[PDB]
This record gives sequence, C-alpha cells and structure tokens, in this order.
Amino acid sequence: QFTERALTILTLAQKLASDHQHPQLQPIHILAAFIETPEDGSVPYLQNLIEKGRYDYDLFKKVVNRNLVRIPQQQPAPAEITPSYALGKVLQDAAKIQKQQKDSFIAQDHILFALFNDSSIQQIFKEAQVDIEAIKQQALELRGNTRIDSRGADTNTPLEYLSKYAIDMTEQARQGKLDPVIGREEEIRSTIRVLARRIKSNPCLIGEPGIGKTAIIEGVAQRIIDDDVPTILQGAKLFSLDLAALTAGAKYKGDFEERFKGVLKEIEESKTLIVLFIDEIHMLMGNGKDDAANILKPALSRGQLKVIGATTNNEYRSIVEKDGAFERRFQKIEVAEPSVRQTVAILRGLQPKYEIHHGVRILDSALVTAAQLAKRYLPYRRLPDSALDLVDISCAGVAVARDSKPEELDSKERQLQLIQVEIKALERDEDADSTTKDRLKLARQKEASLQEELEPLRQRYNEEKHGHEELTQAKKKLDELENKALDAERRYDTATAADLRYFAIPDIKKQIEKLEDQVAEEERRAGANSMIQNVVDSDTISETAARLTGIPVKKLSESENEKLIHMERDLSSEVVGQMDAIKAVSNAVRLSRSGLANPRQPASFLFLGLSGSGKTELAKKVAGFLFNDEDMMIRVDCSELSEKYAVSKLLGTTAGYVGYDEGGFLTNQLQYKPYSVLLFDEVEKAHPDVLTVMLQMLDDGRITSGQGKTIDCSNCIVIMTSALGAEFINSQQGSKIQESTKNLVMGAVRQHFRPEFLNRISSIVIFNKLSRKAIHKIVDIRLKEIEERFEQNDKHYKLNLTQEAKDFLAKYGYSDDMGARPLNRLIQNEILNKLALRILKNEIKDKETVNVVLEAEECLEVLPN
Amino acid sequence: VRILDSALVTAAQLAKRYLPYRRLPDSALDLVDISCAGVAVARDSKPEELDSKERQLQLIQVEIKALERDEDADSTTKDRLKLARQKEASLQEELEPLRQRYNEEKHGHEELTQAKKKLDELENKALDAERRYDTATAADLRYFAIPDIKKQIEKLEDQVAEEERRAGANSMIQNVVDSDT
Amino acid sequence: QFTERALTILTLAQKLASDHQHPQLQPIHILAAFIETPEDGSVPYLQNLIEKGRYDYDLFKKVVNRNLVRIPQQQPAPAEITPSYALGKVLQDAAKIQKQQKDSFIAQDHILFALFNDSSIQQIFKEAQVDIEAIKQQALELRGNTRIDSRGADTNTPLEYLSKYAIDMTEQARQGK
Ligand SMILES: Nc1ncnc2c1ncn2[C@@H]1O[C@H](COP(=O)(O)OP(=O)(O)OP(O)(O)=S)[C@@H](O)[C@H]1O
Repeated sequence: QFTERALTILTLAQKLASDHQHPQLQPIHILAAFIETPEDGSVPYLQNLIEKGRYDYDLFKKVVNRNLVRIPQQQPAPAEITPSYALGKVLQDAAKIQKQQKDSFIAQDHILFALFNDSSIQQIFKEAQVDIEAIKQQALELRGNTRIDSRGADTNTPLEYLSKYAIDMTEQARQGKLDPVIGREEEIRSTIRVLARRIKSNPCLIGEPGIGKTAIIEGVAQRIIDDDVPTILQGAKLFSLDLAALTAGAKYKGDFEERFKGVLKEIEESKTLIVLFIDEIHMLMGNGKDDAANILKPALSRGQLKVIGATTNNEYRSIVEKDGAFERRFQKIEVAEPSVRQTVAILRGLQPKYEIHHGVRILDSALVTAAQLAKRYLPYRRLPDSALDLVDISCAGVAVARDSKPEELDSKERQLQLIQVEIKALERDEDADSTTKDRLKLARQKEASLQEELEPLRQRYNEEKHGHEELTQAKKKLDELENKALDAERRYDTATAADLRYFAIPDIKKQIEKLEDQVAEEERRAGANSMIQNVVDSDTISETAARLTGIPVKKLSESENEKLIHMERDLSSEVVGQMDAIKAVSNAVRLSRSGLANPRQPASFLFLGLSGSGKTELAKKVAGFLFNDEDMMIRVDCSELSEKYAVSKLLGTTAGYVGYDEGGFLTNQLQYKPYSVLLFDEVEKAHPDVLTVMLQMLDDGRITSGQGKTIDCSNCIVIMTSALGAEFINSQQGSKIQESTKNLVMGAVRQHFRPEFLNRISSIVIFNKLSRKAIHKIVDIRLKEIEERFEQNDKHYKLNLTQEAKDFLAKYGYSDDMGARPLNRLIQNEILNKLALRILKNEIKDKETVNVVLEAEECLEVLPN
Repeated sequence: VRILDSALVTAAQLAKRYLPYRRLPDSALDLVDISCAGVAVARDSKPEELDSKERQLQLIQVEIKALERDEDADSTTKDRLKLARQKEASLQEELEPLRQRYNEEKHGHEELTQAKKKLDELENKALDAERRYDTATAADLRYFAIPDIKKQIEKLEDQVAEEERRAGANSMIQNVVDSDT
Repeated sequence: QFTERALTILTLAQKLASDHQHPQLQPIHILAAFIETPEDGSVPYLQNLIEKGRYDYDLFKKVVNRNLVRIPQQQPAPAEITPSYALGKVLQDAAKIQKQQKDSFIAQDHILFALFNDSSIQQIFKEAQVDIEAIKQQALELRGNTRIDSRGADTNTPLEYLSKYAIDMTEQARQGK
C-alpha cells in the first residue's frame, strides 16, 4: 500500500530479471518470472487463489511467454518501462487488485494473476487462475489480504489467519513504538543463548507478573532482528498471540486450535524467522486442560518451530508437576526482581518516555526515591511496574496539576477568570452606567496585565510544549531516523543511513541543543517556563500518599533514622513506663532497620510482661512506632493444638483442603505487611512442634506456602513473649532489676522450656513493677489522650485533673493483677457515665472543665459542669 | 566446535557431584547441552568485536558529511573530516579483511563442520543401506570412501586450528572450555 | 455491486413504477432518490450528497423525478419495475469504485461511485444523478471501508453513519437536558 512491498505477479513481470532480452514489455505480464514453476512457492504459481478449479497448467509457458519469452527489447531497458498488452494495461495492472475480489494492485496469491491483466490471452481462450473475478473461489487463500499497506508481502502466505495468527511487534519494532526498556539482559542473552539449544529447547521464565518481558525479550530479539545472534536464532523470529484466537477467534472449539495447528504447518516449512509467542500454558491447559492446541506440539515439537512462553512463580511449580514429559521438551529458567538502582536505571530510562507523552520534567531524584517508599507503601503490586505506576501517578499527579493547562490559572480560573466573569457577568442588569448597584466593569482594568501573563503562562507550558513537542519528537524521530539510519545498519549496511544521517544527528540535536537551551523564564523555576509546570514530586508523592493511606508529612518527613534516632527518646514520650526495654529494643530497633549484620534476620525479645500491661502497650507503641500503623496487628493462637495448624500454620495444605488461603489468612497479612513485628503469647503454652513450626520462623523465617511461597524477614519482625513467670512476676519486692533472680525464671523457663533454638534467637526482655508515682501520671495520659481523638470541637478541654480521683483512680489504679490496664473502661465508664448526664444536658458545650468532689469511699464522682 | 574430553568427563563428575539430582546422563546431557550453550553465542561471530570495531564507521561515518557542512575553522572541518575518515578508512582495514578471515575460516570451520555434519549423515544413510541387505551394504559404503573424508576433516580446520591468530587461534575458541562454561 | 441491504432505496424503483407497474421502469428514478427522508434523500439531503452532492438539494431531482415511471399501460397487478438498460448500469460500476477500502462487497455508494451517463431527472453537470462529487467520491471523501455486514441502507450509499443506538453525552445536556 506504499511501495517496494511486493507485486505478486506484477513484481515478477519485468522484474524477474533486470535486462537481458528486454522481456519486461510484452502482451502478458508474466515475463521476468512466471509464478516460479507450476505451484506457488513464489508469485501466483500453479494452483493458487487464481483458482482451485481454474488455473494455468501450461500457463507457465503461456503466461510468461506472452509475458516475455524475451528478446522484444533492443536494450536492457529496451522500452520505456515494459509496455505491452498487459504491460500498457498497467493502468489495470494495479487494477488487477482494483475492482472487487482483488486488493489495491494485487496481494497475497491474488498478487499473482490479476495484476498480469492480459496474459495467456488478454482474456480470450484459456483456463488460468483469476484476480478479482476468476479468483472468487480462490479468494480464500490467494485472496484474503484485506491489509495491503505497511507490511511486506514476501512469502506467499495466502489465506492463513494472519492478524489473528499473532503479532510480531518487530513490526512495532519496525515502528519502534514499543519501549526499549532494558538492562536485565544476560538472562535473556543466556535465554537467548539458551534459546539456541538443540535437543531440548525453548526456555521460558518468570518472576513478577504481567507486562510481558517478551517484547522485552523481543527487544534484543529485535536487536536480534538487528541480528545480535548467530544465523539460526538470528534467522528466527516470532509473532504474538495466545488469546486472541480464543473463543472469539473461532465460533466454538475444533478449528479453534486447529487452524493454528494447521497454521503451524505453514510456518514449519523452510520458513526462517519463525518462533512462537506464548505467555502462559497457565492460560493454557485448564480445569479440563484443553490440550489447547498444545500437547500435540510437544509431539510436533519433533520437527521445528520453537516458541516462547512465561512461567509464573509458585504456580509454575503447580505447572511443573503436571507433566515433565511435557516439560521434557521446553527449557525453563526464571526471573529476579530488580529494584532501586536497577529501577533507577528505568527511572532514569523512563523520564523521557512519558515526558515523551505527558511532557513534564521533574528533578525527579527524590521522586525516584519516592518509589521505594511508595514501593514499600503498596508493594504487593509489581515493584517496578508498580513503581512504574507511580510514574503514572506522577503524571497523574501532574495531569492533576495539569487538567486543562498545568496548574496555575485553571486554579486561578477560580479567581482571574471568575474575575473575568466580573469583567463580563454583570454587563447588563437594570442599569449600569456610572453610579449604580451594577459592579461589572472594574475588573477589566486590572486582570488585563494579569490575564495577559496568562498568555506567557499559557505559552509557558505551551510554547515550551511547542518546543517540547519537537523535544519529544526530536530524538523520537531520530529514534525513527537513526533507526531509519539503523534501517539497515545491522546488515553491515552503512552509508544509506549515514546519507540522511549526515548532519541529521548534528541538526536535530543541534535544534535540541538550540532549543533545549531555551528558557524564557524570568527566572521562573529552572531553565524553562512550565515543564514541571510547577510540579513537585513530593507533593504528588504526597498525593500519592494522599491517595495511598494519606497520613502524610511524616511521610514527607523521612529521615527514618533521624526520625527514629530521636523517636526512642521520643516514643519514650509515648512510652508507658519501663524504659530500657525501649532502650534495649531501641538498639534492636536501630539495629533493626539498620540491619547491616544479616539480610535475613529480625529480632525478638523475651519481653517479659504483664497482661495488657505494657504488653499490649508495646505492640501498639511498637506498632505506633514503625509508622502510625495500627493495621500492623499480628498474633497467633493454635499454641492450642496437637496436630492442627493449617490456617494456623501458614501452609495449610495444598489445594484440596479447608480454604485455599493456606495461611493466606496469616499470609495475605504476611503479604499485606512486608514490615511488622509479631508477638503471640501462649508461646509459653505453645504447641512445641508448632514451635518447630515456629522454628523456621526465625532467620529462615522465610515463608513456605501450601503453594510454595517464601518470605524473608527482618522485613516484619517478632517479639513473641509470655509471662509464664510468677516468682519474679509476682516478686513484689524488686521491680526494675532487683536480682538475678531475674535470670532464674528467665534462665530456666527458656532453657527449661525451650531449646538451642532460642540460643539462635534474639533478645531477652521483661517488664518491671510499677511505682504508683510512675504509675500515677500515666493516668491522664490515656485520659488526656481521650478528648484528643474526638472529631468535633466545642468543649475539648482539660476538666478534672489535679489529684482528686487520680488517687481514687490510683486506689483503683494498678491492682496486683492489673486493676490498671482495664481501668480505661472502669475509668471511662465513670467518665462516660458523668459526661453522659451532662452530654445529656450539656449545660454549656464549652465551659465545662471541672474536677470531681468525689460511698464509704467518700467518692462516686460526677461533676458540676 | 572442537572438544576437549577430560573436562566433559570431569565436568560430568562434579556436574553429577555439584548437581546430583540430574540423573547420571542428564546432568551431563545438561553439560552437553550447556556446553553448547556457553558455546552458543560464543559462536556468535565476534559479538564484542562485532559491535566494538564496527563503531569506527559510525564514529567517523556521520562526520564524513556532517563536517562537510559545519561551523568550524575553515577547511580544518574538512581536515578533521579527512583525517578521521583517514583513520576510519585505515583502521577499518587492519581488521577489514581480518574479521572475515576469522569468520571466513570460521565458515571454513563451519564449512568443514558441515562436512563433519555431512560425513556421518551419509555414513548413517550408508549403513542404512545395510537395510538394503548386502546389496547396498558395502557398495555405497565403499563409494563414501573415507580414506580421506576425515583425513579431509581433521587436516582441514587443522590449519586454522594450527594457525593461531596471535594466540589461541579462534576467539571463537570453539572447543571445550574446560570448566569455565 | 450495490449490496444485500439495497431493498429500501432499491425498493422505490417499482415504487416509481407504482402508478401502474411497468414492463420495466428505468434507472432514471427510484424512492432511493427520496431514500428514507422526505426532502433531498439521505445522501443528497445530508448523508453523502448533502453538502457536495450537486443537484437535487431537497426537491431538485426527486420533486419532478416521478414523471418517467408514472402510470402503466395495462397493469391490474402484472409487474412492477426493472432496470433493463440500467440492469447492467451499475453492475460493474457497483464493484469498480470500491478499490481497497478495507471492506467486503459491492457498494451502493460504491454503485454511487460513477453515477450514470444519463439516468435521472436533473441537468447538473451531466444526465447523471444529483450533480457531482457524491457517491463513491463523496462517500470516499465522506467515509471509507464502512457500509454494513452483508448489506445496508436500501437504494443509495446509506444514511447510516454512527453506531445505531447512541446515548448522548455532548449534545445530551448541551441543552441542559
Ligand atoms: N529494563 C527495563 N527498563 C525500563 N522499563 C522496563 C524494563 N523492563 C520492564 N520495564 C517496564 O515494565 C513493563 C515491561 O513488562 P514487564 O512487566 O517487565 O514484562 P513481564 O514479563 O510481564 O514482567 P512482569 O511479569 O510484567 S513484572 C513496561 O511497562 C516497561 O516500561
């Protein structure tokens, strides 16, 4: 549909040879070559879409003779063009594809006969094929092109199912329109190398989901179109479909796979540059595995036609076992996840690319670093491409900023334009002249200069975008043009490229060089006008958070370290009482996100507590430490058991038992919180082999799943502890420290109850008895804390305080079990009880702020107001 | 390619050793495979020296004209246009036949390799004519000769194996690469 | 050709002869002139020939077009209509003007490709339909590679353009609807 693509017959008419007898001009169009020999391995040879029941048996001599049998020339260009009956018919030679049943000039096998127009006769006496009319039967095979433009004719490939075959995006690589997203390569190169492997072959992989390393693989494979590779794989290539031939790609089954299966038999035949895109045998097989046009190939693997495919993570295992004989013919490797700098390279790589769309620079550095965060913020999604998601979310946040315009006036449209509404809104009411109620005109005096600046402001992105248009366009089109240089540079072709490429590099780039330098800011922001438009990553990043959990600004705040580095001494503030644990923990803490010793290993404390006491407190505090997250909640139970753990273990079973969660219960959690800490008590009571199930949970607390998953840790953490003590727990005398007593229960219980496991394991920690003073103030701390969360404001105030009940509260404060942690209720109720009455009456929604006068207690509370 | 035995063997050993759970052939078969693997792109022609020295073109290529018109000192533009094209013309040359005569003789390998490829095929087929009974047993089997057909072989790529470029003959190295691979 | 759906605009030929029948009528007229619309015909009111379709703006060709086929000789209900000399009139002219549109079969607007030497009531630029630029050219100008599955709007290229049942947006509340 453009040029040079093909002429099925017509390309062989005068072009089967250059100049010998001057055959290019004769009555038939068959001259330079006639259909090769009497079959189509060439232009319309023998039986073809010319027709099945109508074809030229002697037409080779018949069409090619009137075509050429050439000494009708007088030179190698014996005539202007190659004029003849069919030759001068070249008006209708292209017309061979012109009317119904033919395509454009011609195409496929329909490229063969019809473009020839007159041959064997003009049309007089013979049975030879057909084009747009006589091909009505053959229009299935030699016809069916339906796309005459942008793609090379090349081999016959008549009929077939070509789009809905599959896709070689090497044509989009011809387009280039894909994304040269690179750097994890050797594996491919290996794989590539591994693709060449005889005996068995066809490696297939995968780690993280979904966006198709294939083209990625094709990328170098296009570079192998550029021929990275020895001839074979160099002479192999591939076409992408798995689905689309799916249940729409046929009415119902049975050609469905088959047409394909037949189509296999096309490609199989001395046809280089043929390899088979698959994604997922996952997608294949099934419940009631379909044989999915597939197992047959493991036979038919026999001849030729290697392939590609992808192989998930756990399920790849769930594949692996189905058949190894199946396996036995297709090679298998798998994939790793990049990150950070790896990603940075992408992060590096990409910034143009959706600038190449959305057209926004940012400093982007922190923005990069936002990823890992944002990564760590919703990392279940595929880290880079989720990080890629940010790249959107970025430009999202930008397009946010953008809307119409970037964000200044479309904002200021709130004023300047609504002040330009003030310019003409009131233009006519009852009367507007000089002194009247009609306020219209005055806005026109001011906003002009303002609304003028809109115009640069408009330009500032626009005229920059104007420039930036080309900017994106510039190397883009070089990436066309230097690919159009690269058009053939990989054949050891050179100057055809360099020809246009001469100065084209140092002009575009010079324009770039010219235009890139161009700023026209006052100096507004940086080297530009509106490009970052005024767009701050952090804030988008914030907006990211402001999409994602929000709760920002500490998430603006990160020196995880420094933040922490006080936070101990700070959360000390948060601390209820006993300090060194923190201090201990703090070490571990700092040590923790420090790591720097083991990638694997988290840390746990003996953290010997009292009910609720700090015990819970730790958790939330701890929980409150990492981030605000209260979500972080994790714990166990089935310490009660003998043989149970299924949900309680992770793995459950394989599929086929209660829930397919298989600890997904704990694991979706495990999924949904890379980073946490665990306790569960009864750990004292804990089922021992469960502790052997705990065992691994440790360094090497890495997951196993009923699907075969694996975690790592120190990601999350644990301090799972108990009380289990009494003599110390009850020790009364002594609170902090006191004696090596501490050791006794401590020394014992573990070594008493528990093995060298522990000796591996981390840390050993305790509570301390309570100090009515140290106790005391903790009182309002919660109660202080109370009014706080209240989402409303009137009263919202201090009230009682002093000591009056505090001590009643203390007298009701810690009791040798708790009489402490519960008090909240036991407190609040009273409190609730009180305010209820008042929140009933609410004598003033402000004022309030009293303290209590108050049975044999000489107590029992309430309050005046 | 060529092959050094003992490696393969010894390969198999710890192949087996280092990877038991591929069965006694298999692991080797994998070596056997993977041999060809590390071989494989190693049989890409000069993959580094493919793209490496090729650049000398593109380095000086565009400037063959892009200097022809350029804003520089007058006629020194053409000088740098000339003097690098000089080194583009010249420096190309030292490898310019040279890279082929690798690949040439590599082909000469792959040539003879195809005779290596060839011989057996026939020899197979030659010995399938034993299924032609004793009629075509030795008849064809004589026609295939081999006094020389291998005297061809290991005396042919002999030289280019014999000839070391500087050393090691082919950077193709194509042979067993003892562990390495 | 024209199409499988040619019934409608193609139905008006015997309808043109509907006064009394015809031994045949002629490809000088048909209700496809009016098509489905009571002014200029879909195309030569809007669809194809609205803007550029030359003659028969609204009532131009169709208003008086019926003079040819009106009334029978003796026809209680013997016969209706037939192209006769027009039979092959668009025959090649139906499948010629398509070229390659990314399409399937013969076109009535493809039959609208070349119009006719003279079959019509109108003088514009020729004895052919409307005036000039319409049909295959107008359609090709106005559209391409799209008609209908096996068929389409009766006689004429086709008023059908957008996806049958649309539920408006732009113009939906453009009126505040
Ligand atoms: N090396 C790379 N450099 C830059 N971007 C990359 C790179 N590899 C992948 N990407 C991006 O990630 C997507 C590529 O699809 P992939 O996801 O990498 O293929 P894949 O086989 O599905 O890997 P998964 O399974 O989707 S995570 C595209 O959006 C690319 O922009």
